[PDB]
Amino acid sequence: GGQQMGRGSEFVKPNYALKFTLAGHTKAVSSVKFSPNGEWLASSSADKLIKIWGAYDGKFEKTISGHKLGISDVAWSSDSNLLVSASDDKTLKIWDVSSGKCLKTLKGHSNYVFCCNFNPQSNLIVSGSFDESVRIWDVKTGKCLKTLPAHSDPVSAVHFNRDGSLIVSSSYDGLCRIWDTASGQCLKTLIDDDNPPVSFVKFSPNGKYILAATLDNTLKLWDYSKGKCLKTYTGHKNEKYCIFANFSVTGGKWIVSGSEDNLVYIWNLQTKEIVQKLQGHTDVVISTACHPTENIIASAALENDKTIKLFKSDC
Repeated sequence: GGQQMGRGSEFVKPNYALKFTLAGHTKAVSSVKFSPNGEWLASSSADKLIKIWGAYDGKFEKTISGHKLGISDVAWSSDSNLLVSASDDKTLKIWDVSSGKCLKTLKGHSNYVFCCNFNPQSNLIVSGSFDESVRIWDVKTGKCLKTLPAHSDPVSAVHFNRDGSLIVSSSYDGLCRIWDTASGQCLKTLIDDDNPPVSFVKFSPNGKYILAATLDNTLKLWDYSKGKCLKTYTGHKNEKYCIFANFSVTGGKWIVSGSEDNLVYIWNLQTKEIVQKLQGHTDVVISTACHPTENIIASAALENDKTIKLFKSDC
């Protein structure tokens, strides 16, 4: 399963190993994200809370509370100063991480908010809801700028591209769609062979590819421009949950994903071979994230487990 890097690194394989277990959520963990400055990890959970943890030492930092119901997702602003969280209470909240205070409550979704992201500039927030819409929000004012009639089933993920000009969304309706941020126009619908639920979607770091999870135990890498599936990653278990997937780019080039058999799966991006399965969790691994500058994976698991874990690799 080795990958070619430079001279003397012809067969690179990651060696992720567990360094810290982060306990404190009292229900299912739903989402973990590293802040872009690499200092912190935020976690959101069904217990209504967000927790901030040190990214390198896993030291508990603070609890941020105020949502009336479970939280499905959380995301950092580009300057690591703010958080947005998506909740079952039908709102998003924008948070000052330093103070722990709720800056804004974004109201307009008429059903659970399931997924969120800031644009790279961080003047906008994108959200996906059980209400089947994608909304675009002004961070400074709290206004809903746009409501996109995006899908015909709950919206599972939303993500901006590298320059903020495009939004990708995914849904149980079997579609992955790409929206023009400025116009709200649907630019592309990507769908393959079959029509399995699309459980996760995100742009690659350069914004030229889209990684999509489908609930038939498959991850795919798509060329966005050409509308074509380029790689298929299989082996893991994913038939039920909206699991987060990642591009790992700090060392070797990997795809990293949680999985319903309690493992983190890591694949060689080029050859599609499985290169690592990470043990330690005792329930579905619902979330994974990849540190922005170090080879660090954060994982998180569902209600039977309740833990976040940090693993580190030499590549």
